[PDB]
Amino acid sequence: HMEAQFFTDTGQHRDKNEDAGGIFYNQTNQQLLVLCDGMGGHKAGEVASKFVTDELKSRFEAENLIEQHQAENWLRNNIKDINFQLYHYAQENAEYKGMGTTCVCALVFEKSVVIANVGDSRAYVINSRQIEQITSDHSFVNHLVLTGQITPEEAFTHPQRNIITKVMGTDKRVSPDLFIKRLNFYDYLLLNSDGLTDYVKDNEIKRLLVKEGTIEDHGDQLMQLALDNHSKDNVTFILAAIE
Ligand SMILES: [Mg+2]
Ligand SMILES: [Mg+2]
Ligand SMILES: [Mn+2]
Ligand SMILES: [Mn+2]
Ligand SMILES: [Mn+2]
Ligand SMILES: [Mn+2]
Repeated sequence: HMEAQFFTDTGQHRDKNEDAGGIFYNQTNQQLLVLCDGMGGHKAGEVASKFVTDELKSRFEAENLIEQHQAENWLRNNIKDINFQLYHYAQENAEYKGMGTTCVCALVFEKSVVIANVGDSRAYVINSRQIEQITSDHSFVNHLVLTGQITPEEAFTHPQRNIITKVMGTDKRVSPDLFIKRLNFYDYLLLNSDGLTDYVKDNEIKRLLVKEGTIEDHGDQLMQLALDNHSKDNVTFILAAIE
């Protein structure tokens, strides 16, 4: 397990905190990091994000041992099952119909992490020289950037810049992206909701983390930075020190 801490803030302009997440432990004290961004533009985003977080917590705490070679399959199969359960929960309740959430999560191992991603929450590794975004945003503007219809700078001003193209809960099927990243020579793992990186640039995160300070020091500084940049969203992240 890593030294890790969860940080969240409703922010200024939101009725609810619809982000969710946590740091969970199974029966042999292996660590799972979870972050979910419930959709603000649909009903009941906090129900969706807390549903997925609660399911991952309960499923993981029920396990004895998931070794590294088992982890991609465990994450893929549980995300698909949770997506299925969330979809039908929303379909059975008119006040929840259409709800959904992103999810980024990470199973921690000695020298590596296994990450699953659905949506436009992110995972990064950071060291003194670089910050690498491991995940790829499932967002409509990322689609527009990859098809070369807009530049990445326009994405910050585009009228549909909040639309996401893969989400938990809105269809009975989902296909998460899985990543395996070696941790050697990195200093930090960061999982975050778009409330952070829609407003704080990658080099700003790197500059903050490369200074001395504890995980709690850095996370409070990073939250204050997102707020100083006038984030209009819930802001959530897990910061973990590699080691
Ligand atoms: Mg809402
Ligand atoms: Mg280093
Ligand atoms: Mn949200
Ligand atoms: Mn977004
Ligand atoms: Mn958000
Ligand atoms: Mn530091």
